[PDB]
Amino acid sequence: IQPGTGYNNGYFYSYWNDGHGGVTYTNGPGGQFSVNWSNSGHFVGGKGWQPGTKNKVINFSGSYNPNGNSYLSVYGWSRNPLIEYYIVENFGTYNPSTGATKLGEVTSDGSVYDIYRTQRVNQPSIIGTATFYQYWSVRRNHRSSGSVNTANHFNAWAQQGLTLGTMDYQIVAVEGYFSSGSASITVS
Ligand SMILES: O[C@@H]1[C@@H](O)[C@H](O[C@@H]2CO[C@@H](O[C@@H]3CO[C@@H](O)[C@H](O)[C@H]3O)[C@H](O)[C@H]2O)OC[C@H]1O
Repeated sequence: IQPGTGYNNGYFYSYWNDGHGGVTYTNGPGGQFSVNWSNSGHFVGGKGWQPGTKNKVINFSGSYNPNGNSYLSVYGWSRNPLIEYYIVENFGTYNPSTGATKLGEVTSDGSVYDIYRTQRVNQPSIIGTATFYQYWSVRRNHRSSGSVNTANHFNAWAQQGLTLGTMDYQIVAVEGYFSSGSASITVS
């Protein structure tokens, strides 16, 4: 399937890419999706909710085997203000917080997370080309299955001045940046 959003087997999904090639996104039954990629471009895909909420407890399980630059995250957006956010549970060779401004720490679901804010300028977004902040929680202890109590992150962020607008979609996402890998993830 081509990039798009919609509902599949009861779950919202979003699949986006930069058009390069080298990535196959597949919707499985229930909350399952797979991503297989090799010599990809930049892409983000996964399943979840539209809209997300600020208290959702998100469960994910399966396999995540990146070869290079990739993230596995609870991923979503707010509007008014436009914010792209991540709770990064695992990643490949590149830490997305590299060179980023650290805004605190939070402990949640069995690990410490480091909190960051970054800036995107004239980049793709859920409202088209836009300039926006990104908020990050990066898990210290990598894992490919677990539960994320999102409120712990949103609250810690807010305490540190990283506040959100109205919630748009909220998914468990596999993101890749010009790399290879595989993932098979079930969301609930
Ligand atoms: O049809 C439009 C969609 O194409 C559009 O999709 C979003 C475009 O921006 C994506 O965000 C990037 C994902 O990768 C990150 O590293 C970057 O920081 C982001 O720029 C987002 O994932 C897509 O959902 O949404 C609007 C539609 O009109």
